[PDB]
Amino acid sequence: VTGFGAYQGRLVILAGPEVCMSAAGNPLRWYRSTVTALLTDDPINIFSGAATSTNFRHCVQFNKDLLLFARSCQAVVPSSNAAITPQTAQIVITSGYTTDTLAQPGVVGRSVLYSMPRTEHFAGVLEIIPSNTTDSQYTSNDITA
Amino acid sequence: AFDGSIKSLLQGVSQQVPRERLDGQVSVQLNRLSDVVNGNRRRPGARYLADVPTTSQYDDHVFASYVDVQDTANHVIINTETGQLLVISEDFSTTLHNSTQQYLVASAASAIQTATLRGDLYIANTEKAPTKVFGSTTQQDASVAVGTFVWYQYDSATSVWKEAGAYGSPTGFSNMPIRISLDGVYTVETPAYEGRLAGSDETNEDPGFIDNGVTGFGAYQGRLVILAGPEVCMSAAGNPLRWYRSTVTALLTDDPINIFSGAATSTNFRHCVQFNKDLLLFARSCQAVVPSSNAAITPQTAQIVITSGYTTDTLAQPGVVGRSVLYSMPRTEHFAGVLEIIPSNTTDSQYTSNDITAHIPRYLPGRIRSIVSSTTSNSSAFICTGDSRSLFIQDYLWSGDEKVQSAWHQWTLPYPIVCTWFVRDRVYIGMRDGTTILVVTIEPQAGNTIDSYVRPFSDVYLRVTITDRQFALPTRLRAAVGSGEGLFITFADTSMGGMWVGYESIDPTTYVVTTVRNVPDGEYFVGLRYTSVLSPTPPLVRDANGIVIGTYQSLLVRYELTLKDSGEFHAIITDSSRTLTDGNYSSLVYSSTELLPNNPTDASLGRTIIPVRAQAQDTVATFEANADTDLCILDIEYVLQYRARRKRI
Amino acid sequence: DASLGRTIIPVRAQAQDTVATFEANADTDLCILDIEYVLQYRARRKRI
Repeated sequence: VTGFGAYQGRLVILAGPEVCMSAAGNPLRWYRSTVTALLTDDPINIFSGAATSTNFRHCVQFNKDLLLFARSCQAVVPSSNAAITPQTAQIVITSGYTTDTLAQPGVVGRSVLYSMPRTEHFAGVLEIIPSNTTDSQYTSNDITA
Repeated sequence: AFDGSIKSLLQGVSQQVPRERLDGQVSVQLNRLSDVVNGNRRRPGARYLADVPTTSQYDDHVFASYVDVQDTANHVIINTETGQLLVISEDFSTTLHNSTQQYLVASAASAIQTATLRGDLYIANTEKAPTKVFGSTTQQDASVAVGTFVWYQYDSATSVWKEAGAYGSPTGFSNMPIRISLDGVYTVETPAYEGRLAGSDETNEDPGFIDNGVTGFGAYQGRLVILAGPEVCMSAAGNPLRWYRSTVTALLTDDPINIFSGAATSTNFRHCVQFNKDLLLFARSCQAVVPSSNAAITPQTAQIVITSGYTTDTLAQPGVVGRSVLYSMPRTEHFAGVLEIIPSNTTDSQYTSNDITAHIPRYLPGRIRSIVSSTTSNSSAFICTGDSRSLFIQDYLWSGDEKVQSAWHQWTLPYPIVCTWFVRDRVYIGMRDGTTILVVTIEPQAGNTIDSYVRPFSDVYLRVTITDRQFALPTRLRAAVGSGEGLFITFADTSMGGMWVGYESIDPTTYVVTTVRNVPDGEYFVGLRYTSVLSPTPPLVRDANGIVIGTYQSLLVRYELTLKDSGEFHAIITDSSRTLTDGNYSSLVYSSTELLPNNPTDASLGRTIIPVRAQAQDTVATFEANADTDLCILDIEYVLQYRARRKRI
Repeated sequence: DASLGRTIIPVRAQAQDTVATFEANADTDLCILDIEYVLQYRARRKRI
């Protein structure tokens, strides 16, 4: 377990390149309850991959989505017009900034801050803001150059 | 007479006529930096780290990358001639794996590709083709019966009726990509891929990559991706070993998928990148994307769509710089270019491409062979096949939704360059000294001190101790000094740190060096020299509306230079047919408290003046410096003599 | 403390080759509303 959080009434446990979610409103259920069919409310797990490697470390909800942070890439879990189900969950990469993973990101109402390394002995900061004229879309800026 | 000032010096080189150059562009830059905040100063020196335990005779038979295990990051090095695989620690202190692999033999280091899906790193060689293999089986023309579509086999061991594909079906593959573990022990093993278990040739066809071979590799949505020219193949969801459809009684969402493509002439996809939530495909004369949706990709919704028609090249893998992606294009038979693609922000997947090298159509020799990204310092690096001893840089900056800086310039190094890669806020460079490989790094955004020592202005420098005005020349510099390279020595400690010292002789048999008189025993650096040429652009006269006038009726009198810190440098001014000015200049005077014995010879602020006396635009100016002192230019001013004799209208 | 006032400081040196600092470590505040200077610069040729 390399992370922890909640989303859509489901506990979330990060396991590196995988994301695990419990049953809807039941934090004690992690295995699928019945095999006679496929139930919407049963737990769900979803996989991810990249060119070198990925290891998600933190999660934040913010603009109706769920954000995932790693060293060399960033991903999001898209929302939809229907509650997440085992047949629609997915992870998609969105950017390629290099960052650090010692400090949990913070939220200041209209933006989210996460740190990056400048050199061996100095640090930086980045900021991410959402678009206002469409669905989930993000852009990041450097505010300590 | 009138005066003036050049606006800035932060837009790199250009090759247009002076009438059209944008503000800030210069004519020549070499071994300089386009740094903001600090100005246009010289680059730092390259530091020596270690030598990789391998050998090579050619400049392009080496591949390098990195992989992460737990909290550690490790380097991956592959030699493509003898087929060797190496894994090293982040500090080059220990070797974690070393073995030979006959599968990794290829002509050049551009055929290797990698991907990671669950817990292993896969390596693919695009120069080799897989083939089907048939194993011994008990099936008979183990009776087989057909229901109804579905085929069944009878297992006489337990009397069950298990499914089976058909008679004569394959049971595996050969020449497939190898796999490496990442659990912490680095095991290498060829995985066992599955043959057909259900379905016949008319309902479970070949994956498609059997015939066209493998021309690419990548991962997407937890599925391995194998490009087979005009086709794209994907494995099962979370199962890299499954390529055929598992069952025929129905159609399962999680089973593999293949999708076809076509065009007016031909298509052959070669590379893939994820970027803005989609998957991008690159080819010579067209580009395509695999659209995302509100539901996970399924066999009943996958498609490929063309989006643009730019002509590009396919030797170098595209790079990502956070907000954009770079891929190369050919300019002409002997020069290259670059293109950039950025996503839209007010809708779903939409892309637009721009050309960002139209103003330098003859600055990049040959074909681009590599692309590197350093988002931690806002720069990028390119390697060209036309010259193996130079590295081309770019510097960019962003503000809101606007791009402000596109500086270009060139560097040079004493040895041929082999490969480059980026790991955790540094860029590494490998060079071929004889048949051995070295490793050096350049960090422009670092201070002036490294662990109580002052960094020198030299390349591939090492630390050494001097006793009785003698020491032994390190091995890795004997070849360079023997071919004209200039040996350079500097102080390493105390107040006099960074100052030049000289030598008197080198013994041909033992390579012992004797220094100049009166140097005390202590620590010292040793390295090589380089030059830092620069050349401004001639001034111009511009009226109220911005039009240019007096190109043949103006005369230049003088230059004024303001320097934040510098020593003596060298300036040459020449005309169409003769030299005008020449000689050394400096900003440190005999009455400045900065000039003391046992202290560096630099001035914190000063000025210099240079006479020209010639036609403004028929001139060339250069400033050189190849010593231990910096050269930082803050501003430039001139005196212009122009006299209009009629009103304007 | 004074509700409003002013202070004057002489420098007499090159403009950019200077460093200025203001310290206060006592029970009184230090609120700076504005800063003004006197500059001596004299051009001797027109500009163009």
